[PDB]
Amino acid sequence: QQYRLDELAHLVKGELIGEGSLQFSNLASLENAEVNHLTFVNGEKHLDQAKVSRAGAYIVTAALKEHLPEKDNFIIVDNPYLAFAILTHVFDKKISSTGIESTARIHPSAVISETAYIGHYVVIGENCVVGDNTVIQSHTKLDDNVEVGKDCFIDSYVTITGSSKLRDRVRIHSSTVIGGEGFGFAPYQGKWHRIAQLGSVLIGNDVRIGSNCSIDRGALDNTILEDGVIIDNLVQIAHNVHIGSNTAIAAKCGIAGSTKIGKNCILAGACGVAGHLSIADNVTLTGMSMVTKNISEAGTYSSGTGLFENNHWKKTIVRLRQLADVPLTQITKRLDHIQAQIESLESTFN
Amino acid sequence: VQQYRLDELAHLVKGELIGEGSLQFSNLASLENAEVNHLTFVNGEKHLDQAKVSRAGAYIVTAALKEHLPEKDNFIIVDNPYLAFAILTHVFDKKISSTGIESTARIHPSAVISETAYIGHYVVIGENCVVGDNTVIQSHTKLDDNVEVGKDCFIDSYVTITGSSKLRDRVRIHSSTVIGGEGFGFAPYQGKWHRIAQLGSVLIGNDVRIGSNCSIDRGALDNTILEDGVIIDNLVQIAHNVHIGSNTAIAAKCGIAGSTKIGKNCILAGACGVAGHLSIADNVTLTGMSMVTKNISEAGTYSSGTGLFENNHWKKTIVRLRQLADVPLTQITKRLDHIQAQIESL
Amino acid sequence: VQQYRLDELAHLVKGELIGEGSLQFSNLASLENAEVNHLTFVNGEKHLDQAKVSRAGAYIVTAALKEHLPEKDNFIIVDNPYLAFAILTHVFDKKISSTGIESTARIHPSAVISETAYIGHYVVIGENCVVGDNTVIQSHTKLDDNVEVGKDCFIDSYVTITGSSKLRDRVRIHSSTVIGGEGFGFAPYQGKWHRIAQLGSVLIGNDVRIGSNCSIDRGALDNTILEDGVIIDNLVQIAHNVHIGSNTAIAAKCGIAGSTKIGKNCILAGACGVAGHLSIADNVTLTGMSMVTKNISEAGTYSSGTGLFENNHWKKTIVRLRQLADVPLTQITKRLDHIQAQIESLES
Repeated sequence: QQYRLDELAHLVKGELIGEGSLQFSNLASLENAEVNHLTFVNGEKHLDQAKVSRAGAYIVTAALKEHLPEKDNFIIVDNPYLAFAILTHVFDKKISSTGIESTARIHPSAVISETAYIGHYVVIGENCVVGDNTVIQSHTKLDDNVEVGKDCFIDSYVTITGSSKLRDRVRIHSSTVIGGEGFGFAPYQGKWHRIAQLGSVLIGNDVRIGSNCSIDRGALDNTILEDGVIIDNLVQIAHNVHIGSNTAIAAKCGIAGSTKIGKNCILAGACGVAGHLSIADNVTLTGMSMVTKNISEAGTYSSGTGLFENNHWKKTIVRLRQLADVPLTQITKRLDHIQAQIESLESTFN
Repeated sequence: VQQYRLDELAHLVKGELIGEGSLQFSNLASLENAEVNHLTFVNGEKHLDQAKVSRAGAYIVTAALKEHLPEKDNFIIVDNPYLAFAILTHVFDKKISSTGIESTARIHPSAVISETAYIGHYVVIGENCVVGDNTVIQSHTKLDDNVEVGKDCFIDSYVTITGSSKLRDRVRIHSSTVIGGEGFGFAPYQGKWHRIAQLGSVLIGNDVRIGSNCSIDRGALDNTILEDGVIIDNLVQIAHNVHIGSNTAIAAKCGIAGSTKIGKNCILAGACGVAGHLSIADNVTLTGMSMVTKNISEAGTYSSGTGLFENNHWKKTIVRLRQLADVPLTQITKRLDHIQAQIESL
Repeated sequence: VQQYRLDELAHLVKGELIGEGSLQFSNLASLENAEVNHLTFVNGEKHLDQAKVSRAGAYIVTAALKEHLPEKDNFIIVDNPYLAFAILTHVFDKKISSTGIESTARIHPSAVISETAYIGHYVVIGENCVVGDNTVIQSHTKLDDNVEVGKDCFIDSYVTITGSSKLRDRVRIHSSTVIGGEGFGFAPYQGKWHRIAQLGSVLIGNDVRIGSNCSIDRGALDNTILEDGVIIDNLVQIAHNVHIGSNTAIAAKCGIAGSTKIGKNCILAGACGVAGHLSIADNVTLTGMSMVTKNISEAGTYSSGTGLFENNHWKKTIVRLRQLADVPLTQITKRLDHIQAQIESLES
């Protein structure tokens, strides 16, 4: 199946140039796009690859189009990237399948929409709810009192337990565990007394969660992910974590128990955040940041040493292992003082 | 929900009762959300303000902390509120009394399954496997040949236990974990890597917890060993032949490289990385995201990392780090010594 | 149950046999665990204690070490006992004997499965799928539409293969792993994120090993690529459009961000993070927890980290590190120089 240029321009409220009747199989990169492909050009950094590209038509900005005169077909928009983002869904493989496969094992007390798809070997517990147009891909399981709203996607090998409540348009990818028993252990006798985790999880609308994630239920109360939170693969959300709306959590972040992260935060890959902390709205964290105390104000925060060639690096960590011995500041202040008694004596004897 | 008299609850934790012991409670609950029919706890002076504002009917607290709750009537006095609470959470837990073998379970005729075990839908169990008394093996999970699971164990969905792994009693393993999988055994030669097949196993002791999306690899020949009481959080990597001593806790996202020994009662925070062929002594604590590349022979708390900087301050600091190597760092208390010596005479 | 003759075993390792070449063996085992029906080995003198008292029926050894084992009868003599062990592991490695398709599998009729393939219980296989000769697909796994697997592949349980990923030959994918799933594509607009559907796929080359609990995402456009001979340990993130060159090794807990290219024969230690849109040359080694945010264009060895400190010594060092920016460390020797200057230029 194919889509006409003008039909796509319309979807992104973008100005068409050339022939709109042109049909495309797909969107494609500037390098591998044939004439049956639409492509995008995100600022002048892509110009050269664009110029020599064999794509049929080009999503561009007005300024960029002028610099692309050997080409005939365009969609002109303010944000070429966002326009691209919109159009991908046109060409995304959609699931229209409906109903329940007979390999499935659902409790009779469950409410399952007529417009929902329940895949093969799916197991659904007591008083569960699955809303309109939601997909539950094969093998997945919903424990008792798990609710899932409408237009969700739940991929295979997903464990939803601890009575979790999922709102609408929630997308949960494979091998992810939602609302499993969190890491609650009380120290005694040099042994560890397990704590049975008795709260749940509340995931808001428009949340995406990657694969191989663990979003633990609350010890008491709730693990909450507000609306529009996005979470990449291999992330740990510990018990009673609360993530504010529209926050983005990159792959391999870990957030320890009882921790609050504000709205509109951006955490880069492999960040770690200790337990029982508060992180303000509009906080950004670059790669491999470890956070041990509250961040009380908006901004960008970092930790780490960056990359060094091996020899340089070794020289530097020795210099660090020496650093606590070397009185830095004191040395500088003793200089100032020596500078002072020089300054004076040079003018006093003059 | 079923209720309990406050005196029963105090007795179960061997605590002191203050208030009317015939008052019944329906649940535990947080300081924030607790209601008149709930029991809560306060652990440290840091939760006192919250407690003061709490609607909770009764307070698990400490003799000292009780002094600061004048407006509150009902107490259980204990040395450690956390533990007391820990003990009581199981009384209010949704307790799974189910037994039998689901109809969709494929079980080899040589497997021995206790009549008080539960086996979920779509479980697979190989030749010569033992499932012990009161053990729950949830749906879709598989137990390859020669795997053994002791008594009062819990194994969740999408779990793989292969490598003929043996599990003792009260073992708790969470969803989509792989136990006994082939470890990372590869030989370098002339710019190629050559796979070596791994032929040892996994031994898991009594009272071991392992979280979701964990990977506990089998040993190469000898074993990966987790001693009694080890607790492991989500997304942890335990390589081939790693040995972890009793009661050691491993927080989320740690990685232990192959053939590393970890002592008794160690504590590693989240996202630590410990290299291969290392020894770590009993009673070692590692703070979040710490890296270990050498043996640690003495007990204690260790740490790596810069701490957090605001980005712009951070950048200027790494400018300085990159410079550190070129500065004669230790030679300069010596040069200042020399400079002050030639003012001394002047 | 499965047995091999001593002499067959000596042949495989190009070894020389002392004792009876008709004796059969069930397994390889350690000196301490080994029984009469098991073969073991000795590398170096250290382990002759365990060897002497081992119940093993046969001993892969060197000719020098055999002399320190008088009470034993059956040996395979070789140059490197460990290397010989290594070869034989594959012989004793429990391989799926069965062949064909379990009745519980659900397969779209447009799939093409070899008769020598094993398709396990509760496997789901979508449209236009292919499964090559001798390939094992263990129970509970699914191949989504248009996915292909080559010959001699091992594909364990609870694996997702989607984004119509293409797998060449002798590919091993361990349990609970996700191949070709939707990458992390989000366009920022006025605070919110617009999800970007992910339209390309995954190309996995021959002799690739991928561990358990890994995520290798599909391409946004084009393909995420693992070139032939790449090995990846457990719990690793490979983002969209990542391209990993020939025979590169990626240790546990590594994360590689979107559209990064990694050269041939690179080695990455545990818990490395590589940022997006980067190139890393052939022959670059990264030590534990390395932080890459720029292209690495020369082969060599690179690194991040402070070193491990005792906690209190740690606290003292970071306090010092915190004040480092407010310190003209560069001018200190020229300040000491200058200070000693106007000391010398004072006397007259």
